[PDB]
Amino acid sequence: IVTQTMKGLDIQKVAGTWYSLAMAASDISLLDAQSAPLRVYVEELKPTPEGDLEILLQKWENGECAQKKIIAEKTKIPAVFKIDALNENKVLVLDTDYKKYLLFCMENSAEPEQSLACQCLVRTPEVDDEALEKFDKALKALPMHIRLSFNPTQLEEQCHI
Amino acid sequence: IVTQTMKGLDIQKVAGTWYSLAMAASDISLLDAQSAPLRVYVEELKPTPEGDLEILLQKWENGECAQKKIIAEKTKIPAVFKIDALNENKVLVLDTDYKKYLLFCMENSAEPEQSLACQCLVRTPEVDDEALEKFDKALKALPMHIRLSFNPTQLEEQCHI
Ligand SMILES: CCCCCCCCCCCCCCCC(=O)O
Ligand SMILES: CCCCCCCCCCCCCCCC(=O)O
Repeated sequence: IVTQTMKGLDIQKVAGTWYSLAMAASDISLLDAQSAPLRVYVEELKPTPEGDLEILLQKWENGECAQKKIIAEKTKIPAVFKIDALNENKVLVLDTDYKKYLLFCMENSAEPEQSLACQCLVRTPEVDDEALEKFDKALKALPMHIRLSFNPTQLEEQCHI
Repeated sequence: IVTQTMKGLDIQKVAGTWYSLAMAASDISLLDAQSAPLRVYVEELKPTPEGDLEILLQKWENGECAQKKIIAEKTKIPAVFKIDALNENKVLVLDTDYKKYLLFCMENSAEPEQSLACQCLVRTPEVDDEALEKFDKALKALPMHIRLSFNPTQLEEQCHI
C-alpha cells in the first residue's frame, strides 16, 4: 500500500555502504524474534549496469548471522524493483539523498498491512534523527505494528547484536 | 529518566478494565520475544483503599500465557509507585483521563535507557489514535528502541495472540 516513491531516482547513486538504522513492519511477527522473515540487515547495495540491484545483507538464520545475496530486478518504474524470489516481493524506494539516508519498503504484493516492512538506511553508524523523522513521517500512513531502532555500537556488529 | 507525571492523579479513578494498546522499551530485548521481561499485558488495575495498587496482567512464561498478580506500593508522590520486588522497579503515571487512556512507564531505577518500558493503556479494545499520539509524543524524549501496537482482535485474546 505504499503511496510514497522517490521521483527521479538515480539508482547508481545509492551504491556502497548502508546501515539499517530502524525497521518497521505491518505485523509484529515479521520483525519479532532474531530470525523473523523480514528482520534483515543491509550491508551494501550494488546496482547493476543494467539498472538492476544486487543486495548484500545479513540475516539471522538457524541461530547465527548469515550473509545473504539477493537480486532486485529493475522495473518499468525506477523506484520499484522485484526481488527474484517466490510469492512476488516488491521493493519500493520512498526517498533518499544518496549520501545520508534511504527510505525503502518491502511488500508481499497483496495489500497494505498484508506483508509490509520498511527501513531507514543511513550511510554512517550514527543515529540520524533527521532521517528517523522522515522515516516515521512516511510511515505515519502505514499500518505498522512493530518498530526497531539500533544504536551506533549495534550498527558496527554483525546482525546488530 | 521519565520527566512527565500526571498532576493531581486520582488513583481510585483508574480502576477497572484496561488494554495494553502499545508498548515501548529502551532496549529491544525487553519486548522482543514472547517471553521478554517487560512484555506484559495488563488486564485490570485494582487500587487499594490505602492508595496502593493491585495489578492484574498476563505474561508469557515458559511457552504459555500466565496470569500474574503484582502489587505497586504507593509513594510520597502520587503518580509514582514501587513494585514489591527486587532490583527496585518504579512505576510512573504520566497522563490519563481515567476513562479512555493511561500513559505509564516502568524503570529499573538506574537511568533512562538503563531499563525503561512504557505502555498506552486504553479502556476499550479499539485502537485510539488520540491516545497513541500522546503516547508517542510523551516518548519522543525517551531513548526507546522497540515499540509495539496491537489490533482489536489481538486485544481480545490472551497475551494478545
Ligand atoms: C534501493 C533498495 C535498497 C533496499 C534493499 C532492499 C532490501 C532487501 C529486501 C528483500 C530481502 C529479502 C528477504 C530476506 C532475505 C533472505 O531471506 O535471503
Ligand atoms: C497506574 C499504573 C498502571 C500500570 C500498571 C503497571 C504495570 C506493571 C509494571 C511492572 C510489571 C512487573 C514485571 C512483569 C510481571 C511479572 O513478571 O510478574
